[PDB]
Amino acid sequence: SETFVFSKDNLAGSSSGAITFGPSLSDCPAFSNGMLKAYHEYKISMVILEFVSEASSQNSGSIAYELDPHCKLNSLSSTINKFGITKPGKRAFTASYINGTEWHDVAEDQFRILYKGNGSSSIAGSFRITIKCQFHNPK
Amino acid sequence: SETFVFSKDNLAGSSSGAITFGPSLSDCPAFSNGMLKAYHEYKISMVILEFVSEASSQNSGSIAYELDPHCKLNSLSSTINKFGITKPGKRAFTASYINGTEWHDVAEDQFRILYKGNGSSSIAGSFRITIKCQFHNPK
Amino acid sequence: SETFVFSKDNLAGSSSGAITFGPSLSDCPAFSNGMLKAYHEYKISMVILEFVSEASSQNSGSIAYELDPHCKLNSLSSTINKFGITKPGKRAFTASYINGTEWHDVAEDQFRILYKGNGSSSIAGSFRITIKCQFHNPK
Amino acid sequence: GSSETFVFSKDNLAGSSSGAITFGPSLSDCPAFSNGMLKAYHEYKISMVILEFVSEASSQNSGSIAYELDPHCKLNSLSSTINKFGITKPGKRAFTASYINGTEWHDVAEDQFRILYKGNGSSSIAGSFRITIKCQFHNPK
Amino acid sequence: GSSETFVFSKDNLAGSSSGAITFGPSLSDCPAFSNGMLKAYHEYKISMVILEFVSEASSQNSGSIAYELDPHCKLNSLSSTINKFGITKPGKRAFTASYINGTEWHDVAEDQFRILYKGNGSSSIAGSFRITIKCQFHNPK
Amino acid sequence: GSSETFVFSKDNLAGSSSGAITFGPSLSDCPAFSNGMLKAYHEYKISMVILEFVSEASSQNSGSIAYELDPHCKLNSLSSTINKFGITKPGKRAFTASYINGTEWHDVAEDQFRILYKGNGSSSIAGSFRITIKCQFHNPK
Amino acid sequence: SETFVFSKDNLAGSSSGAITFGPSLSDCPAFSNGMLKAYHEYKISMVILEFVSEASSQNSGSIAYELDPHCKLNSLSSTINKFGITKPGKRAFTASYINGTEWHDVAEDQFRILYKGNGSSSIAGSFRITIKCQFHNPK
Amino acid sequence: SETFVFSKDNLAGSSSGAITFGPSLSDCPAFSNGMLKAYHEYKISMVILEFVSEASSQNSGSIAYELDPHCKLNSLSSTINKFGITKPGKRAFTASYINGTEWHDVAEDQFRILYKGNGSSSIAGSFRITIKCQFHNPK
Repeated sequence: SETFVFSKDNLAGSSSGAITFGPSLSDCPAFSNGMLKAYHEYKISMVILEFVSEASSQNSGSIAYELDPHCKLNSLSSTINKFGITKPGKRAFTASYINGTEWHDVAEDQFRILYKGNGSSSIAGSFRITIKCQFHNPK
Repeated sequence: SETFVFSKDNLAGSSSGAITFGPSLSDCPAFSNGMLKAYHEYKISMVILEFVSEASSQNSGSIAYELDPHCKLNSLSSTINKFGITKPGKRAFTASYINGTEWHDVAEDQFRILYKGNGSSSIAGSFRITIKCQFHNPK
Repeated sequence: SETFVFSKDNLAGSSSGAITFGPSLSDCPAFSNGMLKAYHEYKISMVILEFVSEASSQNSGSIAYELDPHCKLNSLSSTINKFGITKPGKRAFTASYINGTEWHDVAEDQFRILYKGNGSSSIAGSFRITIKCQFHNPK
Repeated sequence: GSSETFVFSKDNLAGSSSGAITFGPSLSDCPAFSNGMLKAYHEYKISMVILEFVSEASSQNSGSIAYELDPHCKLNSLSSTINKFGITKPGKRAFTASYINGTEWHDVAEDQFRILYKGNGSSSIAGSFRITIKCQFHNPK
Repeated sequence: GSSETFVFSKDNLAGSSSGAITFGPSLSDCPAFSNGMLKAYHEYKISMVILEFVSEASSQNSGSIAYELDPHCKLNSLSSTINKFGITKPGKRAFTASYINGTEWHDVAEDQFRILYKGNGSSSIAGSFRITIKCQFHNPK
Repeated sequence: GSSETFVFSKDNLAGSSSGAITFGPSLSDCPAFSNGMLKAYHEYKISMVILEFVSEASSQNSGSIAYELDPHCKLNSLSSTINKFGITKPGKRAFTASYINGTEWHDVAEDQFRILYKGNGSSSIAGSFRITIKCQFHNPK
Repeated sequence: SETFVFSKDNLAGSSSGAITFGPSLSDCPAFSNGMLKAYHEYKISMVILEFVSEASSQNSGSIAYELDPHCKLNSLSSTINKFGITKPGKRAFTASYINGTEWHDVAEDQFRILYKGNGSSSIAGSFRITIKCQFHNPK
Repeated sequence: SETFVFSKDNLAGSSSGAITFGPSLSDCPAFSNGMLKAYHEYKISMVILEFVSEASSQNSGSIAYELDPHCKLNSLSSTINKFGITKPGKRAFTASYINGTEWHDVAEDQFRILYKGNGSSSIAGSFRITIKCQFHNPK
C-alpha cells in the first residue's frame, strides 16, 4: 500500500473546480503519469483532505467540498460540508466512502472531490491531499 | 439504514411491468423523492417480494417474475419463478442476488424486477415489496 | 433511525428567523416533502446544530439560538445561548430537550430553533443541522 | 387502574363500502366502551388492538379490504393501500401500544386513534371486523 | 462419460395450443442442453425423461392435454390421444431408456426423440410442463 | 448457485502468433461455457483460473510466450512482457478471484476479463494453453 | 546527547532560504564554531522545528518547509509541507527522516531545511529549532 | 514500501549491459518516473534477480553478472556468478549486499547489476528483476 501526498495550491476564495483521483490526477504526475501508467488495477483505500489556511482573517467565505464517488458531477451541488477559509480543516474518507473496495482499471477515475468557494478573489489556502492507495497486477 | 414497504396494486392477471429499484421507482415517494435525494450512495441489502392474492379462486393463471440484476432486460423473457394468482407468495432475495454488495449512485438503477402474468384481465392481486436498504455520504 | 444533514446558508450577522423541524422544514425537501409525505409518525431523536463560521474577523456580533420544543414562539426571546459569529460552535440536543420521545403526526412540527444575530449585515456563517430521526407506521 | 378487554365487531362490511372506526368517545360500534367506561373514568389508553377479518365471502369473490391505522384521527378517508386483508380469507393483525398512540393516557373527551378501511371488491357482503381492544382506565368518576 | 440432469419447463401452455418438443440439437426450451453440452460432445443419450404437468388452471376449467411420445421424430403433430393429463390436476410420467430410443448413443447432429402434445380445452392458460432429462455424454470435443 | 469447472484448450499456438482469449460471453474456445451456462443464468463469476502451457516444441526452439491478464477487457493486444512461459517447457499459473475481477458477479452480457498472449519465437508450433476456469452461476433462467 | 536550541528570527512572509545543520550552521555559533570545531563525529538525532507566529492576522501567506536530508538542493521545490504564517506550527523529525543514524565528519553538513514564504514582506514570525544531537570521538 | 517487478528482455547470448537501480533505471516507469519522483529518500531492501531461459537447448554460453554496490564499475570485470542460458536461474540479494542498509537521494543510483554474456547472438532469455523497496519523506 503506497502513499501519495500532493497539494492543490493557491486556491482563491472563489475557486471552483474538481480533483479527480485516477489517471486524470494531473496534480500528482507521479500517480497519473507514474504508477498508473505501468499497472492494471488500483484502489485508493483512504483519502485525507486537509485545508491549510493561508487566508488573511479579513477574508470572508468558505470552501464547500463534495466527494462524488462515481465522477458523475462536474461541479459541486451539495453546500453542506465546508471549511471556513480562515480556519484549518481536516477530513478523512475511508474505503467505503470513496468507492474504494474493488480494483479499477488505470484508465477510469475512481472518484472526485469538487471544491467551490464563495469568498473573495484573494488566496484562501491550499489543499493537502494524502491518498493511501494500493496497486495490483503489475504490467 | 431503513426498511421501506411499498406496493404495486391492481395487478390484473395479465398485467406486465418492471419495478426498477432506484431513481425510477415512482411507487414509493419515501424512497425515490426522499432518501435517494438525501444521500449519494445507497444499496438495497435485502428485498422481500410478497404477493397478496386478491383474485377469485375461480380464475386461472400466475404471475411470473425475473430478477434483472443489471437492468439489461426491459421485458420479461424467463418464467421459471412464478406466484399463483390464488395462493399468496413470498420470495426473499439477499444482497448477492440483487447486486447489492457494493454501493450505487442515486442517479442509477441498482436492479429491477420484471413481472408478467398470463391470467385474465381480472384483478389478480397486489405486490407488497419490502426493501431493506442502507445509505451513505449524506447529500 | 435515519439521519438527515442539511444547511441553512448565508446567515447574515443580523439574520433573524426560525427553523421548524417537521413538515414545515423547507430547508430539507427530502424530509418535509420526502419521508414525511409517506409516513404517519416520526420522532426526531437527536439534533446536532453546528455554526460554521464564514465571517471575517472584523465582524462583531453573535447569533443567539433558542430551542423552542413546542413551536410556541415566532421570534427569539432568550438571548442566553449564542455563538460568536467569528467562532465555530456546536450544540447537541438529545431527545428530552426537543420534545422527541413520543411520535408526532407528519402534519405538525415537533419543535423549532429560532436564531437571531446582532452583528453586521455581512455573511456571518452557516448552520449545519444533523437530525437523527426515526419513522414509524409506513403509509 | 382498571383493565378491560372489549371485543366488538363491525359487521356487514360490503366489499366496496369504505369507512372509519374512531376508538374513544365516538366508538359507537362498541357502546359498552364509548358510552360505558368513558362515562366513569377521566383517563384511558388502549394499550393493545387486535383487528381480525372474519370472511363471509364465497370463493368466487375477488377483492380486498385495505385497512390504514391513523394514530391521530387527522385523516378522514383512506389514503394508503399497503396493508390489506383478502375478502375471502380470514386475517389477523395486532397493533401494540406505540403504533396506536397508546403509550400516554388520554382524557375521555379526545379520540385516541382510528382505523380507516376501504374495500376494492364488489358490492356484495365481504366479511366482518372482529376488534378486540385491551384498555386501561384511571381516575374514577 | 458425463452424467447431466437438465430440468427445464415449457410454460404458458394454453388449454388448446398444440406443439412438440424435440429433444436433442433443437431443444430450444433448454438452451443449456441444445446449444450447451451438445456443442462439446460427440455422442449423447437421454437415458431418462420425467415429464410433469404443473397446473395453473382453476377448478372450473374442463379439458386435458394429450401427450404422445414419438421416439423417432417422424411425427410432426399429435396423432393419438390415449395418454393425457388433466389440465387442472398436476401429473407425472417417467419414460425409461427403451421407450425414448435412449439405449444407443446418438451423434449430436440428430434428434433423439420428441414429445408432441395437444390440449382440447379452452384458450386460457392450462399449466406448464416441467421436463427433467437425465442424459449422458461421450467423446469430448 | 451452481459451481462448474470448465477445462478447455487453445491449441496450435504458433511460436509467433499473438492473440487474446476473452472469458465470458465471447469464449468461443469453450463452447460449453460461452453458449452453454451463460444461456441459462443471469450472473456468473469466474472465481479461479488455471492457465497451463503444455509444450509441443522441440529442444531446439528458442522463444517464449508472454501472457498478460487484462481484468477489464480494455486492452486488445499485448502491452507488457513480464510474465512468460518457455515455449519448450510446460508451465502453470493460477489466478485467484481478485486478480481477475472475480469477486463480484457479472451479468452474462459482459466480459469478465481476458488473457492476451504473444509469442516471440518462430512460426513453428509452440504448444497449447490448457485453461481450467472454476466458475459459479446464479439466478437461473 | 546534547541539546541545542536556536532561532531564525524576523522571517518575512516572503523569506526564502536554507538552514544547513552542521559546520555551516552560522545561526548557532555554539554548534558550528563550538562543539563541531573540537570533535570528529556527530549525528543530529532529532529535530524539532516550531514556527512561532508573530504575524498580524492581516498577513496572507504560508511558509513551505522542505527537509532535504542530503544538502542537494539550494532552494525549496516541494510546496506541500507548510505553516500558515498566522498560525503557530510544530514538526518533529526523528533520526531516520534526517539522515541521522550514522556519524558524519564535522566538516560536512548532515542535512538542511529550506523555507520559502509566499506572503507579504512584513515580519511573519520566527523558527525555533531544537536539535537533539550526539557527539563522539573527542579531539 | 512496495515490490516492483520489471524485466530486461531480448538479451542475446552475448549481450552486455548495466542495470542501475535508481533514477537511471529506465526499464520500470513505475519506479524511475513514478515513486522516485514521489519521495525524497528510498532504499531497495531486497532484490530478486531471476533469469527465465528463452534460449534453445542447442546453444552454449552463460550470462555472468557482478553486483556493483557503489556504482564504481561501468563494465564487467568478474565472472564468478553466472546463469546458464539453458537453465533458469534465481539469485536473491538482501539489504547488506546491495548497499540498502541506509537511505539514498532519488538523484543517486543506489547500486547496479552488471551483466555480460559469452553466448552467441541468439536470444538467450530474459531477466525478471523484483525489487522490494521502501520510501521516505514524501515529496
